[PDB]
Amino acid sequence: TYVSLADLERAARDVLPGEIFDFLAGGSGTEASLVANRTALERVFVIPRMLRDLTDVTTEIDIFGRRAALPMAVAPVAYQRLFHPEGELAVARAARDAGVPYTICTLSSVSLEEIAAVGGRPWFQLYWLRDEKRSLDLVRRAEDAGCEAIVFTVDVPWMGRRLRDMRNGFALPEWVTAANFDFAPATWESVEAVRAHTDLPVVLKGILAVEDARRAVDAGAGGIVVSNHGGRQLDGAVPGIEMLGEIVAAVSGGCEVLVDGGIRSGGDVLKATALGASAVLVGRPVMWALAAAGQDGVRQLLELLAEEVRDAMGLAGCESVGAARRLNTKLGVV
Amino acid sequence: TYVSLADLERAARDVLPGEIFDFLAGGSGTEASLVANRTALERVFVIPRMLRDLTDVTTEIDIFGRRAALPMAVAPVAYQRLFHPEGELAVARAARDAGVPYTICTLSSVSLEEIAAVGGRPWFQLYWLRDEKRSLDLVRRAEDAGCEAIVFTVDVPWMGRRLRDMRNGFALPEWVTAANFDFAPATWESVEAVRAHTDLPVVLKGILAVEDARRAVDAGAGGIVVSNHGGRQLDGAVPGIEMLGEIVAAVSGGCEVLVDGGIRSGGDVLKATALGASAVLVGRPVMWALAAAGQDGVRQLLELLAEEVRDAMGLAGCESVGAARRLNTKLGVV
Amino acid sequence: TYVSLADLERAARDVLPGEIFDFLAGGSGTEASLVANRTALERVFVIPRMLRDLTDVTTEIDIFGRRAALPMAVAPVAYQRLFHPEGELAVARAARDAGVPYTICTLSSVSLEEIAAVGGRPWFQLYWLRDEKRSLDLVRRAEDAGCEAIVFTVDVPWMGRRLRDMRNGFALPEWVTAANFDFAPATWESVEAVRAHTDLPVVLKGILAVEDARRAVDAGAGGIVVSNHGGRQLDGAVPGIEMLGEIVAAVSGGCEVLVDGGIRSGGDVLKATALGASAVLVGRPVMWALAAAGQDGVRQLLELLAEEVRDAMGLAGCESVGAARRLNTKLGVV
Amino acid sequence: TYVSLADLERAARDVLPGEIFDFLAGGSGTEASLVANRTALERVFVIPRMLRDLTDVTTEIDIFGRRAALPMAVAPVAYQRLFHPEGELAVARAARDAGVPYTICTLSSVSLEEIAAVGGRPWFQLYWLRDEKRSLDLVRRAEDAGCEAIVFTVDVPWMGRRLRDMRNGFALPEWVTAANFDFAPATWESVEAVRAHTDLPVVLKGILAVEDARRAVDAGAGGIVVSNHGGRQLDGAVPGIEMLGEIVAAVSGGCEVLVDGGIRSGGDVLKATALGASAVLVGRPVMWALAAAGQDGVRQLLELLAEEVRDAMGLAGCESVGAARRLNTKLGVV
Ligand SMILES: Cc1cc2nc3c(=O)[nH]c(=O)nc-3n(C[C@H](O)[C@H](O)[C@H](O)COP(=O)(O)O)c2cc1C
Ligand SMILES: Cc1cc2nc3c(=O)[nH]c(=O)nc-3n(C[C@H](O)[C@H](O)[C@H](O)COP(=O)(O)O)c2cc1C
Ligand SMILES: Cc1cc2nc3c(=O)[nH]c(=O)nc-3n(C[C@H](O)[C@H](O)[C@H](O)COP(=O)(O)O)c2cc1C
Ligand SMILES: Cc1cc2nc3c(=O)[nH]c(=O)nc-3n(C[C@H](O)[C@H](O)[C@H](O)COP(=O)(O)O)c2cc1C
Ligand SMILES: C[C@H](C(=O)O)c1ccccc1
Ligand SMILES: C[C@H](C(=O)O)c1ccccc1
Ligand SMILES: C[C@H](C(=O)O)c1ccccc1
Ligand SMILES: C[C@H](C(=O)O)c1ccccc1
Ligand SMILES: [Mg+2]
Ligand SMILES: [Mg+2]
Ligand SMILES: [Mg+2]
Ligand SMILES: [Mg+2]
Repeated sequence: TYVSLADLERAARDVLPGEIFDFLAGGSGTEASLVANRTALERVFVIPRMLRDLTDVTTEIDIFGRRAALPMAVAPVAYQRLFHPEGELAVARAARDAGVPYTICTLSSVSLEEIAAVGGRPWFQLYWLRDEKRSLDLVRRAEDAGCEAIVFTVDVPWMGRRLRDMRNGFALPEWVTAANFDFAPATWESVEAVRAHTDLPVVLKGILAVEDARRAVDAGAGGIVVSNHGGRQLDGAVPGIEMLGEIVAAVSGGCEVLVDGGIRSGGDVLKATALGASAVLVGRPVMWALAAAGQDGVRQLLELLAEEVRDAMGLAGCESVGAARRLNTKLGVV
Repeated sequence: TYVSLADLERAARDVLPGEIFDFLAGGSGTEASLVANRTALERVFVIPRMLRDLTDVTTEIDIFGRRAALPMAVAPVAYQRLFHPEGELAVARAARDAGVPYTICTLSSVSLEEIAAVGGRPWFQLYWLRDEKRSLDLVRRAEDAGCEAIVFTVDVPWMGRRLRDMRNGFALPEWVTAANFDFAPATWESVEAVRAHTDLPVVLKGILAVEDARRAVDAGAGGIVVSNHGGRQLDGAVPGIEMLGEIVAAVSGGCEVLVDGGIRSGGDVLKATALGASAVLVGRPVMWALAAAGQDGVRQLLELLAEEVRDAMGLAGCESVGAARRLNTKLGVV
Repeated sequence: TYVSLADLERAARDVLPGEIFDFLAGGSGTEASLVANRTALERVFVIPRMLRDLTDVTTEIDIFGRRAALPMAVAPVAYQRLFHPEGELAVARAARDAGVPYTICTLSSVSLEEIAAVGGRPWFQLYWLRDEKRSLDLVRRAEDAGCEAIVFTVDVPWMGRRLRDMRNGFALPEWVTAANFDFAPATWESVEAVRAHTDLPVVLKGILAVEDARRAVDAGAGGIVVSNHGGRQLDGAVPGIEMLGEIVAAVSGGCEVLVDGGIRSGGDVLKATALGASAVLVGRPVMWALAAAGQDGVRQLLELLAEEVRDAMGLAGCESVGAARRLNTKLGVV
Repeated sequence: TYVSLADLERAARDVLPGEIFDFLAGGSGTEASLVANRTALERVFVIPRMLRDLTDVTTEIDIFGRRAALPMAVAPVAYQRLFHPEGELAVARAARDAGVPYTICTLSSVSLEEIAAVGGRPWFQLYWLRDEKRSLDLVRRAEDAGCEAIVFTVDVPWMGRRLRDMRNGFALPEWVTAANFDFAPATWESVEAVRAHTDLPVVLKGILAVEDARRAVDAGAGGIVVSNHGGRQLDGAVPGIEMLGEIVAAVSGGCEVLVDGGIRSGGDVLKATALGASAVLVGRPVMWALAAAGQDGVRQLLELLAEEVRDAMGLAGCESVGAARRLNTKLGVV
């Protein structure tokens, strides 16, 4: 049994090789943005409401055309066989069973068709390739396999400088491969090429500037993920949670606005919701659970997060996620 | 002899079983709100006035129809026999002798009639039950026994997740029982049912949102306690002391506004008063004193707090608690 | 040789009995205000000016009718024989030689007439007595002995609770006495009685509220000291340096505005000046120097402070203390 | 190989005598301004832009009539033979090869003519001398030798009090000399004398007040360096990075605005650019690299900084330094 997400990190620390734990845990540069993701959530305080009807509290939301059990999805994390032999299949099975969308990576270590066959609500994360034709063929594969959204990651014109990995001389084990294969910087023209090629909602992941959020809506995006890529891309990039409220106001309901970076509890989900998020992504904790106990581990994590979200919502007087979005917050110190 | 409230915590640490000290000390989740109650008071600085007449300094107030010796009451704390064999009777006797109201708990480990028989100024704290009829019968019992106010706790639709207790596998000893017995979420309709059933002032404990404070006045409450339940309910709830000034302005004298969470000295009482509170509740320190030295311990604590309140008021140029409410404050760093 | 004021504290730590070092170093309550005096100065940053004429840099000021060599005076500190056998005479001699005013205490351990006979620029600090007649006789003694200002301390209706002393069971050694003798709370009426009884400037020490500073000017004060008494009176009182700018604006040249609390370098003097102070008082460091090396120690301290003030002023482009008062500041973090 | 600038500091720590490492590392007084230079950069977060064309990312700028490879120059640091036997020649060679301007010091330990003969883009830093005639002859020498700008340091009417050096009794080794020789405070009249005597751009280094920046433009300066001299002059002077935005707005393109103090990575260069700087100076890290590995060390440092600047710019969506100046920032906590 685990009673917090912190329980699982210690467990994953135990089991994983040091270099692999560092690949997972690390950020770019001095890890300023990595730390700031946590600092930013810790400074947010919720103003709960009392004495409201809680006879039918529900944590469900509708997003991109389908119901989800929680306002949460599993973030795209590449090469999950690094953490457990069943890799993406273990995580996708647990996500399916929990009613949580699972984001299949361009750099998955099991093919996207195999992961989609698990069922559930798969999304597909796109990295822009070489040339437009192969990029669009990846999108077409994902759509043909039943993925329900295209999560276009737009904050990686190239990879950030992860000093832990450089110092470790970390490289992919020979037994881990990019299973979708036998890359180039994305632009707004790339976004349009994707939008024109699919009927699925296109979700732009890695948006931080208010003007980019507006332009995303103008570009026909169905959603954005306000994100600094877990502090792994620009070191010194603002945390998404610090831009979220401004961005939600600027898009004024024109697309779904998700956030990620440092979500470590149901209370953190509540904070993100109160700042205006439609839903959150969760990355590293899902991999901790995967490393610690495979599919059963991820199941326990999602069960824990589900109870924490329900608990936080009720304690704050919210019978629905919509009500949680109307909560006010106060920024504190430390 | 003790010279601060911190003296008593160390003493209680000595004597109590670890699990019981943790039950008392702990908060929910990561204990962010528990810590923030203290941080919030430590950031408040008072601007004292000089050269005022202090020939008749008095710490007395009138509240809910009776005089109190200090602008303070003992907070409701369940199951006080956990901390000393005389439990609630020891605390209520010391409170009586000090001229301080004592809040009798729904979950008291000595029956409310026995505690009320001690005399003094007993209040009764209500948790909403099963059905309206038994809830109202608890209120009627309290009124029949001479309680002078009903403190309706409204921030517990269910109990927060106290991780210390879960990790300890903490459970009530067989020798501790809910002596008032041989629960359901409260709503505004529950508040109205109570108000219609008693002539006693109804005080809503656990209010943090400004709109809930206004609605409390509209609902006929005689008071509110601005409170995040000592950081034991929603982890990430704002401290009451951070909402107090706004709330006092919004109710504009329509009801008494009390505050609790982290009050650990007479200087802290002065800060709360200067921010607009009518009075404070004090929880954990009263239990420290109870654990350390029973009734005599609680007596010493209340004597110490009485001298600290008188000292702080005079040093700040206040001959009355009303004058202290007109003090200005400045928010500092750390 | 000493290169900072911190050098001297370590030296005084060496030589003094622990209880006496604690009497000197300590504050009231939790020492929040003691620490905040330092925090507040450390958050202030100066915006220096460049390329100004520094051919005749002078640190001199005129205050209360006489020239002083620095914008600084020795703060009133009672019972200086606690720290060195020559007590007040050693400090007053060093102050005289440095061209710095020395404040003789009501509770001096050498008689005020003996200390005044040293020469220099003595001020006299008044604590209000028993009855108006003896208070005024103390003032008359001081004036007859050649004191040039009456520093009326107004923040001590009674002494703050110094927990170090209580825990130490600290008491005056039999060999230390209040040499001016063989107390009651002051009011504005007391201030008027003093003002009517002397032609010397009356300076009110311990003012923190803006309205009290205004009333001081209205009352005929020649100056005020913006001060929380070194964190020894109300624990939680705002630092004087945090109120100084507001107070200087409110009195708009109607009286001299001095500040004290935590001044530990020439750079700190510059910060106080830039915030608008006429001059500062320095307390504990003078006693460190006295304890460490008697009169010669205090001489070295004042020489060090004089060089640091001159250095800071020049580096900031100020040829006079008046120019330093026109410097701008920026408040930082930590 | 080094992967950050912090790698090099540890290396320099190894090799240098303690007193020399302290001369390099230290600040004046309590080193408040030294620490604040770093704190100030760490509080700045960049808001990156996405999906922009990065097909021709360039870190080049034009400044003072010539192209530079990066928006950076080597800061003036006196007596570089203290750190390596080749001193200034090693650094100037590496700077030349990297396409970075090198600032030759008035107090260089190799003559300015020898360093200029290395080639590249030498600037010359002026300290005002004794009399106008010799000051101007130093300027004339620099111009005759091919220096392209005069960096007039204006924040040293005299040297700050470096307590590390005093405590170390640090003095120039006999084998290190001021090679340009066989000083007086500068004023605006000195600036005019220099401006009238050369056609080179005059750059005023050590400006912090907005009014001084304006006056610099009015005085005919071609640039300013917003700087508190690495925390080595007035202790308590605001960091340049805290004044930079205000200053850039006030001069409104009237001169180049550079900044220095604490630049330790390409991300830090990006922050300075986003706040409006034309370019930065880098001081201590260049000396770390010099101490650690001579010319090759400085080459590796500049290669590392060049890759970090390119990386940060691209991750932030900037194909040019001009685009980086249009980035927005958000100030955070810690
Ligand atoms: C090991 C690792 C691999 C990742 N791989 C991807 C990826 O392939 N595509 C992507 O868009 N984001 C990737 N991310 C970023 C996550 O989707 C997410 O933005 C970040 O992890 C969220 O922060 P959290 O881990 O603090 O919950 C990765 C993150 C980590 C730690
Ligand atoms: C052990 C414990 C038991 C408590 N039981 C109750 C309770 O039965 N009813 C209630 O309204 N509050 C209860 N509280 C909350 C207190 O009334 C109060 O809000 C909180 O303790 C005040 O903070 P303080 O302990 O920092 O002074 C309890 C608190 C503690 C620590
Ligand atoms: C040991 C001690 C004795 C003091 N005695 C007096 C006193 O008799 N009268 C008075 O007005 N202030 C007294 N003060 C307060 C000082 O005048 C001054 O306000 C405070 O020390 C200034 O702060 P600093 O010590 O940080 O420089 C005393 C302070 C100390 C530490
Ligand atoms: C050892 C040392 C010597 C310096 N010598 C000079 C100098 O001769 N002239 C000058 O204008 N600045 C001098 N400086 C200041 C630097 O030019 C620069 O303002 C500061 O070092 C920049 O901060 P950084 O070292 O944090 O990068 C010196 C700094 C150091 C550390
Ligand atoms: C996004 C993910 C990451 O590590 O942040 C990644 C790993 C390797 C290659 C591309 C992306
Ligand atoms: C409020 C109090 C508490 O522990 O906070 C409590 C304990 C047991 C059951 C209900 C409430
Ligand atoms: C003001 C000074 C003090 O200790 O702060 C004092 C000591 C004894 C009695 C009165 C005042
Ligand atoms: C500026 C530089 C310094 O150390 O900051 C310096 C050293 C010796 C003499 C003058 C200047
Ligand atoms: Mg997250
Ligand atoms: Mg309390
Ligand atoms: Mg002082
Ligand atoms: Mg720098």
